Amino acid sequence: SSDTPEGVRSGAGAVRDAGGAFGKKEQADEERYFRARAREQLAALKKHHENEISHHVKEIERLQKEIERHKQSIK
Amino acid sequence: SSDTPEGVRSGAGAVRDAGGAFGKKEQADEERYFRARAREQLAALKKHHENEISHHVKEIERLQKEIERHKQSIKKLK
Repeated sequence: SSDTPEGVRSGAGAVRDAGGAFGKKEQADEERYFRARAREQLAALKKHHENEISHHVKEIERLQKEIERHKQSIK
Repeated sequence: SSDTPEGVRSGAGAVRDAGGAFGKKEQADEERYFRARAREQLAALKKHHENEISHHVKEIERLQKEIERHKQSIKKLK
């Protein structure tokens, strides 16, 4: 009874709207993934938080070389 | 006419006071020539060495402030 506007139809994202045993098979499945990516990315925050100083560091060295050029021009 | 005191005689500076074709051809030739001499006398006026040192530093100061910014960024991140 779906090929008619009078016959009722369903929405998008209604499986988790019921609250059955597929809505809790999916609410828990998402926590068993996005809890273990939360410590792949909590461990690599030691490195890249030092790398953003290393990039800044890189820039600093570059700018000091330019200064050096100007200082030699003056000389 | 001119071979007597009575007749009309021409003085000095009579091509510009007429304001014709030769009077306009003379004003645009004194300007298009002394425009290039405001180029060569201004380009060689930038060759003062004391200005280049001063400019060796303004730049240096600017760069040192950038470095200061980065150093503060690091301090924070650490």
